[PDB]
Amino acid sequence: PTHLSVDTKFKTEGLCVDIPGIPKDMTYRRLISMMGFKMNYQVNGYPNMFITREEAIRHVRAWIGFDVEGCHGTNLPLQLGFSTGVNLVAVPTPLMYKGLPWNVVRIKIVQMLSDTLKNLSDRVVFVLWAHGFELTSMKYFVKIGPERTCCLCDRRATCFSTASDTYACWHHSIGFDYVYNPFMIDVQQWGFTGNLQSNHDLYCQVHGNAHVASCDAIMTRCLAVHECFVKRVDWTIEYPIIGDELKINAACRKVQHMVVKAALLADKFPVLHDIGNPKAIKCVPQADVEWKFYDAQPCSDKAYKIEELFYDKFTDGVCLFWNCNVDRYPANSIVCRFDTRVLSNLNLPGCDGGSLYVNKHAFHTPAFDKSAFVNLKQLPFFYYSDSPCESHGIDYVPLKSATCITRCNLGGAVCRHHANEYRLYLDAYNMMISAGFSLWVYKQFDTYNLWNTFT
Ligand SMILES: Cc1ccsc1C(=O)O
Ligand SMILES: Cc1ccsc1C(=O)O
Ligand SMILES: [Zn+2]
Ligand SMILES: [Zn+2]
Ligand SMILES: [Zn+2]
Repeated sequence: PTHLSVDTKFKTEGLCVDIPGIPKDMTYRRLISMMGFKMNYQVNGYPNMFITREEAIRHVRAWIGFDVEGCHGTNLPLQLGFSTGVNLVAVPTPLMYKGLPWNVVRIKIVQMLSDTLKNLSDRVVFVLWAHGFELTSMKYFVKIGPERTCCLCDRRATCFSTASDTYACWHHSIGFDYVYNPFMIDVQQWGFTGNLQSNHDLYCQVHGNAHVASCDAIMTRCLAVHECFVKRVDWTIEYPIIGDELKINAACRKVQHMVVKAALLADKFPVLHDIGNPKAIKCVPQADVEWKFYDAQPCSDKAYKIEELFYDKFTDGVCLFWNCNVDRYPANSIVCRFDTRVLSNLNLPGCDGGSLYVNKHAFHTPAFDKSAFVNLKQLPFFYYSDSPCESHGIDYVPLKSATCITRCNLGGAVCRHHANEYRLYLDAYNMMISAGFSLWVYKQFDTYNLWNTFT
């Protein structure tokens, strides 16, 4: 129960149009052999090219939808489509490229996967909705063997060069022509009734079938993301650090304490309705306010209807919606909403305009909808501190800022402690906003109300 067994049966019904006469009884072992690969009982870390649905989830940062549409079978040319939007045409002699022989097409393939995956994964997983031509064309750009390391580093090998006879990871594969030891998963194996467009369109309106190979590769990875993260949710799976994860989360916790602390001092609300995560703590532990919690897990499909969340006196005080994505927020709210459109290593394309935000855990977030914040306004940057002006020791330059709400800045000149803490909070703030998060507050929020908290 560790890897997908080669002796597992492979349903070949979806392959019998490109491959007429294919035996109904087939195993992964006979399929791989039929594809043109000799897996000579190698106990060297590569037991099967194909992988389980569970292993594919653990390696979602590696998912690349792959589809091959035979333009005219080694007699006819092939359109090679990928979920990166790329379409390469191979000749046997929405970026649509002209016909070229396999020996140049394979070099282009290694460049695209290396540039796409170098910052997200140690491997590639080809997400397939197999009809025959994609598995048979793999021998033209893929080499398999024992697990290896890069010739320039310690990472596992993902590419191979016939010119130099050496192996490399995604970072050092410049000039490499083969894809070494890739992984793959056929979505049609998961038990679907109907074609890719019928099944995909049941959940996604954002990807259209333009009848190009890349459009199918995109609908495939989309349907695979839906089945594993939108409808099935497993927040037990941990994901490795691949970027600023630790700083982004520490920033979110610092921002949350600051934003909520200031809203309670500015408008002195008597009750705070904490709507969201059931494992949440008071972000402002010393706060005078009556803190009441309401459990709601992160919605991965559609955004929560604010009516189905409330139907008890939510109009009294303020409502804290920290990463709790509702359809239209009440006027009396403090909100942090992840913006799914953000470009980052943590954010992977999602289903129906949503995104798969992978930071320790995979959170498929619904599409960012600007109309959710009609009764709110964008919360502006501000740094508030009521702590004493005590240094306790980096080199200084006098800080001048209107948004340093401190006793020292009220007094006229900001102390070194609040200047250091202001720039540290500005860095945590900018870190969080760039990671894709967006802050919104009730229209009455005015930081001018915080100057009177030191009197
Ligand atoms: C406010 C309240 C009280 C009992 S269930 C509920 C809800 O919001 O679902
Ligand atoms: C392991 C891991 C990955 C992202 S956050 C994190 C942690 O230790 O908090
Ligand atoms: Zn390397
Ligand atoms: Zn889609
Ligand atoms: Zn000060």
